[PDB]
Amino acid sequence: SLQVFRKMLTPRIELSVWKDDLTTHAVDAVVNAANEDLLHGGGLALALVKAGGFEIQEESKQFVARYGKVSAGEIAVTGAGRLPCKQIIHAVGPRWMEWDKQGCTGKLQRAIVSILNYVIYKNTHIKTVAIPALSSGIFQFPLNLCTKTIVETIRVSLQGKPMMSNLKEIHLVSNEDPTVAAFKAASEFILGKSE
Repeated sequence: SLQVFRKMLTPRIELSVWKDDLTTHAVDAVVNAANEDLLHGGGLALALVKAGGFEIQEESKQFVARYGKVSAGEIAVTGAGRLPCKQIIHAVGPRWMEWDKQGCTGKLQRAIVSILNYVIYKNTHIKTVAIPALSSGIFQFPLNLCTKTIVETIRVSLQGKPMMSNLKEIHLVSNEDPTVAAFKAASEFILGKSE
C-alpha cells in the first residue's frame, strides 16, 4: 500500500489516493466494478471473488434473482466473504461509447452518487470506502475522463459541506500505476495540493 494524495474535503471527510491491491485493502466497504448480471467473470470483479470466496458470486446471483439486473449507475450490496472489508458495493459503470460520451459520463456520475448516498445516509456504520476507476478497464472508459468525473462528482457532492456522518475516508485505489497517477492528477487539479 502507498498513499500518494490526501485532502480534507470537509472537517471530517478525507479523500485519499492509493497504490494498492483492492483484494488486500482494508476498508469497511470495497466498490466492485460489476456488470448488470453481477457475473464476476473478469477484471477486479473476478479478483474479488478469487480472493474473497465463491459465496460472493452466490450472493450476487441471489441478488439478481430477487431484484433483476443492476442498471448502469446503480448499485447492489453483498457480503465481502473473506475479503478485508465488511461489504462489497457492486457498482455498474457504463460501457464506454464514443457515440454517447455525455450519457456514459452521466452514468458514471450516477454510480458515484449512489455510492456516496449509500455510505453516508443508508448504511451509517461505514467509516471508510474504497472506489476503483469504474469503467476504465474492460469497459474502456478513458482514464483521464474517468478519474476526473469521479473526483469532480465527489467534490460537488461533499466539498465544503459539513455533513453529519460516520463517513471519514474515501480511498481512490488502483494497483496500476497509470490509474494511480490519473487519480492523483485529477485530485490535484480539482481539489488542490495534497495535505
